[PDB]
Amino acid sequence: RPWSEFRLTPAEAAAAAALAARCAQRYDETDGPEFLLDAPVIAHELPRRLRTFMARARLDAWPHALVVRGNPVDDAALGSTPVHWRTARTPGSRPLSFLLMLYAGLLGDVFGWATQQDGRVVTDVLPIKGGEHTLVSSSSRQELGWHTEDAFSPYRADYVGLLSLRNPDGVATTLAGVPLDDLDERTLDVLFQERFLIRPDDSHLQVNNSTAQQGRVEFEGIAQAADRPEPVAILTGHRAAPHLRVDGDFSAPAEGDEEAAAALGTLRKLIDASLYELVLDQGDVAFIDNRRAVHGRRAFQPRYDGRDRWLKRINITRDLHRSRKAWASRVLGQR
Amino acid sequence: RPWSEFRLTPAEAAAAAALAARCAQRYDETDGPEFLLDAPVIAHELPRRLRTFMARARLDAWPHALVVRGNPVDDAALGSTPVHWRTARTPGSRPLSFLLMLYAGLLGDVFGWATQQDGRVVTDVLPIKGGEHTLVSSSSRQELGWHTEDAFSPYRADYVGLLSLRNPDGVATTLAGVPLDDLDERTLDVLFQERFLIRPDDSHLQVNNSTAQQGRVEFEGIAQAADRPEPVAILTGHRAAPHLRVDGDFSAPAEGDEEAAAALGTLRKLIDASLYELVLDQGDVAFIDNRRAVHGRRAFQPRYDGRDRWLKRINITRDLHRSRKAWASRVLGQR
Ligand SMILES: NC(=[NH2+])NCCC[C@H](N)C(=O)O
Ligand SMILES: NC(=[NH2+])NCCC[C@H](N)C(=O)O
Ligand SMILES: [Fe+2]
Ligand SMILES: [Fe+2]
Repeated sequence: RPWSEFRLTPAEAAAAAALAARCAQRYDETDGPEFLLDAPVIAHELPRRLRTFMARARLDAWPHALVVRGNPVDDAALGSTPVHWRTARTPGSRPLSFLLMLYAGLLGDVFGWATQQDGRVVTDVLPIKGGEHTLVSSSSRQELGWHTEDAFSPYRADYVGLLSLRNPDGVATTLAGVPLDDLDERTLDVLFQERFLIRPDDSHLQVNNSTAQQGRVEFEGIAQAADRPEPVAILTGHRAAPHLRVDGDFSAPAEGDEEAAAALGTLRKLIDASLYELVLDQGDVAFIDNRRAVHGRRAFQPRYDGRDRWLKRINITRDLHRSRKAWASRVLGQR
Repeated sequence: RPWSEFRLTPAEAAAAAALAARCAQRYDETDGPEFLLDAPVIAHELPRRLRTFMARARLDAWPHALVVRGNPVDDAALGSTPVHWRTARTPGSRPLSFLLMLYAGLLGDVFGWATQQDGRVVTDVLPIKGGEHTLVSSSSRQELGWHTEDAFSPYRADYVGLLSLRNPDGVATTLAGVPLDDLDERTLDVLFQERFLIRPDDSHLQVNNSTAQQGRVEFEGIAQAADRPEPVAILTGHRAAPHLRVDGDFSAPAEGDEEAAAALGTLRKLIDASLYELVLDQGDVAFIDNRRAVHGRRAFQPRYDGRDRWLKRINITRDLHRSRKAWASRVLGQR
């Protein structure tokens, strides 16, 4: 498989769950300053075989994601799937939010965005009625097209963490790496040049945040990136193992640059044809390598009956200080 | 103080020492592939108050270094200071090398350079007879001028770790941060521009490595950086908290750029005047923030009697994959 996989034993999974439940008893909130600081050290108490997997697999050269299977979830304890992210911090989902945060702390520094879901660090992926055909993660009937998370931003996550609270119909997450087996050298050369434009996705729009949040100055920086994007490369790093920065629904060539456009159009077709599926069943956790892979989610028919697919999500950076200019409480944004 | 300081209790220090001694009993070498992979997880067993300090202090906005005082060292067990780094992996220093590696694993991914001390990850700082007036860390009578470690390279460490095995005369390490209180806006503007040159320091020269190592192809890349340096900036990141890349003895303006030269000359004088001292006594460990601070070492008169000042040293990155293009066994270099 193109990702690295780990399966908890039932005893390991129970121990991790018990640690998260203890955290939920001892801290008021996952995003509070106290748990943000303490979670990386508390995670040292997770099952050792899991800590070994996370410490080693992050350093491997090849995986598109790190996948951990087998966390127990009881639908009766979890409760119904919220109708909106605003009300999605339910008591039934609270221990599992702490659990995701603990796993994330083994990989890096967690953070959020002032412009996304009210600046929350642990965010929610669930279908919002009336928002089926949008470009944000609360879509359903329209596929979420492949993209680098927050491609517009130099401060985008290194890893995107996902914990599947429920997914009864097995809706697939989509992934693709760099199609290096099919990129000719000239096309590769062009993709490494600063000849492309990449704008903020719709999740950072004020209409996708609560009222009283539309006044955050960080939305100004989002407007600047959408109205005046600066040219950037799509590929960076080692030509034999490039890092990837692209959004299928927001990337464009520089104005009038037809050679850049040809390279991007070629890349689109290669990624479309190599896109593959990862199904996060209930209790599965994935950390997607946001430099090696683009990701999306298949179209699906929402239920709106209380048992819709529901993920918790978290952004992770290897170095919080890389985003110093955007520090707005572990919440990023710029004027 | 401009750095963040932690002092082990005697019991904490004994526990950390016992963990390192166990590591030395169970692994053949500090730089072996096995201990390189295992050390970050073994470090989870270090005293919890120290793990809390390392997890929190790395995320603070201000410190130039993280300093840990109080590791016991017995000069009789340690043995005499080696006459050269080649023979400096003595049994008496072996547990303390494991200890430095364990501490380092709390901060990031350790690595070495094919061109420096035979590609070792744990390296040695000690005075080499006849090499008193050099630009490398085995100098003595000539001050080691302030510099960003491996300023020439985009793959330079985020943190430089130092463990003082002995320092009987209290010779000071030197540090300085960005002199932001005195840089006018125009000078700051220029330092943020790609108008400077920075060449590899003498530690990467073949004459400062063993024979049979002069044939490594990685020395080719060092020659390229010294013969054909590309223009770079000295400051990057947030204008209110810039990251720093400069070498007092190897930085230069771009050819004929007199405004760049004025900015660099101004920066030199401000750093000279703000340089301060940190004395690593026997058993003290420091992790210098190589993005916030330049560092050096005061001139001193070497002894050459077996009790000279002696440090173990290690390079740390927050993200090993940033250097993928230079991956040569956790040892970096390029053709
Ligand atoms: N091509 C796209 N749809 N890009 C935007 C992706 C959606 C965004 N990451 C979200 O969480 O809502
Ligand atoms: N200005 C300088 N002396 N630069 C080079 C510093 C010495 C180098 N870091 C070493 O370990 O030997
Ligand atoms: Fe995404
Ligand atoms: Fe140094």
